[PDB]
Amino acid sequence: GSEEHFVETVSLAGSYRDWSYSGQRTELGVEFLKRGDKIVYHTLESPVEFHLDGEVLSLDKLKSLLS
Repeated sequence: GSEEHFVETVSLAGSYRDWSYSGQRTELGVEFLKRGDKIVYHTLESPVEFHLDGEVLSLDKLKSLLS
């Protein structure tokens, strides 16, 4: 799955652009990309809804936003 493969790829780097991977499941998804105060989440199930701060993002947006 496209979105799933994004989770997958960042795991292999442990990071993306300037951010850091995580992987701590919580109530609110699993902790994704951390950078400073910004914690992206992703859903366990599909389609993988990426979130940040409270904005559910989309896959193409997310990359652009992680810049």
